[PDB]
Amino acid sequence: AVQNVADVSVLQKHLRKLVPLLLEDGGEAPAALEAALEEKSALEQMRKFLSDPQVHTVLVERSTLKEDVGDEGEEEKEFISYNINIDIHYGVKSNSLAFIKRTPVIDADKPVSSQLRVLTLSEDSPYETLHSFISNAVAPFFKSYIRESGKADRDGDKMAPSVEKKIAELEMGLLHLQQNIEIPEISLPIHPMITNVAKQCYERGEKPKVTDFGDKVEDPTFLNQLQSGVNRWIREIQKVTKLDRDPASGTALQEISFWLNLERALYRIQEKRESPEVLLTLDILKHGKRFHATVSFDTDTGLKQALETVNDYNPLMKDFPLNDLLSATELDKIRQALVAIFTHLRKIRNTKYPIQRALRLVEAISRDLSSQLLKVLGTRKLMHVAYEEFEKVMVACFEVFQTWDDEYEKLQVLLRDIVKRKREENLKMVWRINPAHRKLQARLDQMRKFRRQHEQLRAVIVRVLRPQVFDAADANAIEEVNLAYENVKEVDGLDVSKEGTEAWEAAMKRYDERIDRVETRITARLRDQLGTAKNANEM
Amino acid sequence: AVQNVADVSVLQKHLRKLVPLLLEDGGEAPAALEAALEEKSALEQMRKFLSDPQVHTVLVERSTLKEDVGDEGEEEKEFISYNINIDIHYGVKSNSLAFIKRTPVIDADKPVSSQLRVLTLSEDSPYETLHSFISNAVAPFFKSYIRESGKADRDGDKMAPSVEKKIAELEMGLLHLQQNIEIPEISLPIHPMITNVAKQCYERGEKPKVTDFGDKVEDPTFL
Repeated sequence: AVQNVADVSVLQKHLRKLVPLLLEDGGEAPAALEAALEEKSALEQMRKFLSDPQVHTVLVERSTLKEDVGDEGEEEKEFISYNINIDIHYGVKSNSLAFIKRTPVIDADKPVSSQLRVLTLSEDSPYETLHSFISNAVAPFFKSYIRESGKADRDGDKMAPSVEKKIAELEMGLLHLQQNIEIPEISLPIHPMITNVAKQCYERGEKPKVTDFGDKVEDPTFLNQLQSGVNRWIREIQKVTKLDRDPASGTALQEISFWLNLERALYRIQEKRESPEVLLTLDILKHGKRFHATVSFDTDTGLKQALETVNDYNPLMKDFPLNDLLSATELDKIRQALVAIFTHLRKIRNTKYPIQRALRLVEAISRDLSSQLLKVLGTRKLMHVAYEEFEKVMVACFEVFQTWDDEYEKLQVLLRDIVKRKREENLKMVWRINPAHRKLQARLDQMRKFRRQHEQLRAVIVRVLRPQVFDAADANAIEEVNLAYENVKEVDGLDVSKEGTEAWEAAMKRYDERIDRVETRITARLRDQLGTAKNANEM
Repeated sequence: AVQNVADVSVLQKHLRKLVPLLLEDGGEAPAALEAALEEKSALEQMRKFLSDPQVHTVLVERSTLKEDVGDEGEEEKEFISYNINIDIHYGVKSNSLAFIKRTPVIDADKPVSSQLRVLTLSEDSPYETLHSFISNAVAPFFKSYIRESGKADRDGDKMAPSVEKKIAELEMGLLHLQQNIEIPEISLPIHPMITNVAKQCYERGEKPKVTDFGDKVEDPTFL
């Protein structure tokens, strides 16, 4: 509610105590924060924040500014800059503190932090952070709240279980959170003056020596700064190398993009650390016996095992048929690409790859098929497709699907072969694969039945419905069956929704209502004409 | 990862100097925080949390206990206590602080506070709590980042508008969570002494009366 408006001093001191540890493990309220924190621009801003019972967001940030300096001697100088914002946004190269007012107006007599929550911004990967931390902060908490409050006991409000289901849907739906950000390389996050000195000593083309650095080559502080920069670079490259997109919550296109991205990233970083600056830095830090930095650079590469994992280029041998399928618009070309990609999948046999990941790629290919063939059939215009051409394209797509099912069976055989390989380590043996295209194929093959029955009905209309070939019943029946055919022809088409299939089923049962009316008519005309004898027109 | 592990003392003292600034709005560490320091189970749990990278979540719950009273007409007092939670639970009348490692790897040289994400919660109503916090935490921030980072111009992931709609329906369903106060029936407190006397005099098979309490019926303090 609306209460007394809190003062600047109490919350200012609270946040001043909160920032330094949470920002750089100390600092004790740095004066740079208080410079623009006490500024009238921030002062009236936070006054409006407290007083107005409508705003509940604010963003205080302290940016470690990468101040580019043009003076000869170094490249960049570390800087401190406090930022004040009322809207939350991703601060670049900084972590912010977001505050939400639990009460629309906050006061000092009641605990401010009781009526206001603290949120701290992530800069490394804000989306991954927010998603995973929200999951781990509300997903068990909300379940515990439901269990203790007995929401399952009171069935009058069955909507909290629905929001539990939807938050679960969120947490299992977006896992990538926009992975594959395509960060191939970064700059050199090491000591700047050594780099500039080496640049000046190499632009002359005279092989920058040990002595040209002066006393810095053996200065303990200089070597410590070199070690800190090397550690920062090794940590950044470790972070980018350990990036491995989760199989699920993506697509085969995402997989191939991630594969190419990691390949080019490792190619470029296996040629970047060999630059003369890095070599001379390592040589001159080791000159003062900085063995820890050397062993850190030797052991924390973290890419040699990734390079061995990526030695297999059969992934590309499957990616090429994947691009072929992406460009494929005809069924024959589609299952030609399927045969090719299965043949290449039999060639990943000799190489090494995570088996669960490869299986997930198999389902990814399966429902990517589902999608592209859905697009193809939408192109084919099954909305009002003629009967005979519908059957022809149906036979084509169904033999293509039978080829895909044979590929499915041969992939199961390859899975048995993998199990024969998996005897060497004997890990988990759980398997569950089912593409969603089967339901679409079910809808097609149930269109097949009414198409066949319609074709059977067309000739027999003229045959039996004609009187000995009554006329009024004949005319009524032909009108009804023709209009019913038109209605069931235009009611559903290339539509994929299974609820559309149920509507088609309703149309079919109405169609069969007319069909059974015709049956009653023709059977009545039958029996009244019977009883004569067995021969020919009689029976 | 486990290469360098922050010591128990440093992180424990950081929490000791951090908790009162939030759960008391700039106060000093109470006896509950002293018990938290001396709680061996809490010590082992925080050590496991800092060491094991399998779970990056830890929850400290400053519990409030229904302390028994013997005052002259004043109801039961509230006693501040502490609870340690490796996972997170639905706290009741018990303020909690959630600390989850923003940096999955653990390093003593790396700032532990800057290696951790700080969350907290107060016990008034979980519905509006979650709804308002998720709204004013993700919607402006996520919208600003997707608009300003060029992701809206990037066709690599149509995932973003879909999860925007998912967030919108999240907020809708969570704001709709305002139906029930959820207070059908609560236990009836009078006094432990009378209740246990009645139970012990009834389990033998006799009807409790005024005589069983004896002197307790005319004691002003007990009354």
